[PDB]
Amino acid sequence: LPVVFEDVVLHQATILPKTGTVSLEVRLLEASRAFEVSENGNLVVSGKVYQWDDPDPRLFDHPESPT
Amino acid sequence: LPVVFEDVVLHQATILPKTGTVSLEVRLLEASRAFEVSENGNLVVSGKVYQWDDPDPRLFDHPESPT
Repeated sequence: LPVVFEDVVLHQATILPKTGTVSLEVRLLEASRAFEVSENGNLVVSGKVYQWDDPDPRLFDHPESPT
Repeated sequence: LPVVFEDVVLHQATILPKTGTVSLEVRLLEASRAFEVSENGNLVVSGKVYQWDDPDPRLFDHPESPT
């Protein structure tokens, strides 16, 4: 599955405890091509995710070097 | 439930069929306080909806008419 993200925003940084676990929930809105990651109801990440219909290997040709 | 809708956008009109039924699906993202209404996989209504924490009657006092 080739995927394209857009307008990703990171709202808060989740910290991994030395003991226990953190539950992250992921909800997709397929119609609007949007997603949302949450932890205990507090938004952590937001943006747009959808499938790349027609890949172009040209996009991965290396850019003109700065130097 | 006193509620608040915000930044609502209607993207297309659903035509109610004379015979049959049309099924609308509504999904909520509580953390983002956003909602989407899709019709067979096509976005219809998008915006934000959330509970009104502190209702206040003053907001409904009738504005003095300019005329």
